[PDB]
Amino acid sequence: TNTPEQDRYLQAKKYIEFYVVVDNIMYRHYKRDQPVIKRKVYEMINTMNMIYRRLNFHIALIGLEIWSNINEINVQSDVRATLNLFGEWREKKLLPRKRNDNAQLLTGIDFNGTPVGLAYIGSICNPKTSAAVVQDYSSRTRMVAITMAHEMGHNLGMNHDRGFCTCGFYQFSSCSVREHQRYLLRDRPQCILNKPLSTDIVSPPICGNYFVEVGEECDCGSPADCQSACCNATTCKLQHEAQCDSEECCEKCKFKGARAECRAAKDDCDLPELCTGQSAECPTDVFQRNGLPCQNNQGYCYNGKCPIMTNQCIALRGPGVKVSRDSCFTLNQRTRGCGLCRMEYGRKIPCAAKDVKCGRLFCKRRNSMICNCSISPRDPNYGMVEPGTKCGDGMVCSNRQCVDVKTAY
Ligand SMILES: *[C@@H]1O[C@H](CO)[C@@H](O)[C@H](O)[C@H]1NC(C)=O
Ligand SMILES: [Ca+2]
Ligand SMILES: [Ca+2]
Ligand SMILES: [Ca+2]
Ligand SMILES: [Zn+2]
Repeated sequence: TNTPEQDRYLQAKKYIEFYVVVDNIMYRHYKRDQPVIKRKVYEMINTMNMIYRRLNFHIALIGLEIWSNINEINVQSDVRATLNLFGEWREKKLLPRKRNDNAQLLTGIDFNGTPVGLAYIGSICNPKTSAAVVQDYSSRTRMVAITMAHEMGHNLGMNHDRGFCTCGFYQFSSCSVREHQRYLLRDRPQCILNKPLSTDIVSPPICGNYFVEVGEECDCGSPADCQSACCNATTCKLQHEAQCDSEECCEKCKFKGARAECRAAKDDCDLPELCTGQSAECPTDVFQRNGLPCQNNQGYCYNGKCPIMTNQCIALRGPGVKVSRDSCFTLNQRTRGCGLCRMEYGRKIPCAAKDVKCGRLFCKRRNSMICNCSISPRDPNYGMVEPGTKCGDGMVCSNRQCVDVKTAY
């Protein structure tokens, strides 16, 4: 079932730029002693990376903050509300000052009940929900590290089905790995593709974690494991004349020649990246130009996707469904029922007749000539046709208007 390109995507090293926060209670538990706590955090991330090796993820600690003064959220024995408060704090307070793919709260409070942490599921790189929360419940750093690794498994799309698999043979059950993978394949989140700059990492270099840090030139693991002719495993220095070791654009300790491909296209709105002969790094993932016809002329590319009404229906509604006929979209001429184009001022605002395909999305099943739509008292964008969907020949949605593509891109 998995396309060869999917299997191969499954094997690209992936990275998380991780930020950890220590709350006031763990801080006091550790006698206010800030180097002791930083050390224990570094043991912890190291433990994670040892566990996440077989998964192809490397966790790079890019920030560590201790609330040695007061908590900036109300941390509560109720695990849910602390996870809720911490997710909002991440989105509103942490991201504006500090890029990161993920953050965990590590806290000394005693959570009510059995719960030692909690996480949102398959949400990595999400501003809102790429966050977990972990209780520092033991003096044994390995154990808290394991829970930390488990709450991150949740962010990476592993399910609770927990209390084990259906059936089989520190680590993850096979069912937890298929879940995680499916999630990666289904969402392919963007952020875990970039290799963080070695400068950006705040933990001590570890020579042997397979990630090249400041003061190292290569890192192929333990001397017992390493079999590179390029790298000296003990010292993490390149060998005689080598320019590189295990980067995607290295071959036989040298830069590959220009134009060798290094990240395949994942579909027709992706542009392949190609090695430079100039360095050992694969150029950043970028995509085809905005407006390229895509998915058999059914759409036009927008920032690396091919938005199509039928697929947005299926995403909202599950497979088995498809876009409604054009007549359904008339409803968008008014603001009663599903009908919508824009929120302006907290007021509801109709589509002009010419724009009706860039308002609320209308889907259908069988029997149903009923025009179904998706709504949210919560979030007035949910169910709205995605920007950049095709609305006529050579026309796309931009700001909830149907516009000439030559004016959009
Ligand atoms: C690693 O580097 C040192 C330089 O101190 C060298 O003499 C040592 O034997 C090297 N080890 C290997 C296995 O190349
Ligand atoms: Ca990233
Ligand atoms: Ca290293
Ligand atoms: Ca690309
Ligand atoms: Zn668990």
